[PDB]
Amino acid sequence: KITLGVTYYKFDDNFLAGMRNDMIQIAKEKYPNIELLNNDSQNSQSILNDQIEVLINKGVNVLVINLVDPTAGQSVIDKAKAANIPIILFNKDPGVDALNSYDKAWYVGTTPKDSGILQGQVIEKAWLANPAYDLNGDGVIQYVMLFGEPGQPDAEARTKYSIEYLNEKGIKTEELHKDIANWDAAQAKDKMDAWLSGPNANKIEVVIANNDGMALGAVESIKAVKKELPVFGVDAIQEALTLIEKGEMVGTVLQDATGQARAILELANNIANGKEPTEGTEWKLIDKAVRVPYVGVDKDNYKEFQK
Ligand SMILES: OC[C@H]1O[C@@H](O)[C@H](O)[C@@H](O)[C@H]1O
Ligand SMILES: [Ca+2]
Ligand code: NA
Repeated sequence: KITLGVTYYKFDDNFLAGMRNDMIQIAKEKYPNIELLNNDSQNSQSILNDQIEVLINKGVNVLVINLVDPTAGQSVIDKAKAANIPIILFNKDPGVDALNSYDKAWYVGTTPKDSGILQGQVIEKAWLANPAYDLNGDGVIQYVMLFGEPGQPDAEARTKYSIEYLNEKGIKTEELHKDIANWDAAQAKDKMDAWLSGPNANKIEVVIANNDGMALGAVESIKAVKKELPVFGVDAIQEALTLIEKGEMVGTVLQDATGQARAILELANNIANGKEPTEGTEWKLIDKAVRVPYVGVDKDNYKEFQK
């Protein structure tokens, strides 16, 4: 058999929970010779470090690692190298220097700039179609920004490029608030409650979140005070598609969890068997990474992605 030691920074992360289910299913359906050892790092890099050691000692064929601390890539790769076991990092990108430090390191993820641009496009379309969104009539989008995880490039890229896209198309924006909620619905709900209970809550026209999980929390907060505000996320998790169906979210951006899970399995299968990681697959490694594209989602196409 081939054994993959797979770690997830925490099990309640919505997007990664979907990917974990996908990987389990694909492995069962297509790879009878692969065994998955799944690990929950409890949002602790120290727990992850110990888990990596356990998996090394158990002699897994490939380490498949999701960083807890998004800056800890070099240390994790160093452990794999010292153990002489190949490593595929996923979802939290350790950067090129770290990947280049080990001949048996690879990465599967995305180019989050592209998701920021798509989110901007989704917002632009909805904004233009709904003049009522512009509550103060100034032509400017007064927004709040729910930022994900500091140091995880998906967060800064979605924050930067969504707004830059809008401005590039001649749509003025004004940031009323921006705060960190770490991909988490409950944290986002708390932040949104603070914003909606503030003296100037009325100024908010658009809610932008770096992921769907935080958008879910924002929606709970908005519903409680009986307001109607357009909310945008990223991932197209099923819960968000349902909110779009219900008219409680306006848009998101599909992040392809199934494709990422498939890439991890296909690359790991090759790596474990002395084959070039992309052999017999659709994937291209650019600077040792697979970058799986995103898709913009709104009321007009969300049905295509429901399961
Ligand atoms: O690093 C974990 C995060 O990764 C992002 O790509 C995703 O949009 C978030 O929902 C969360 O899963
Ligand atoms: Ca306005
Ligand atoms: Na992990």
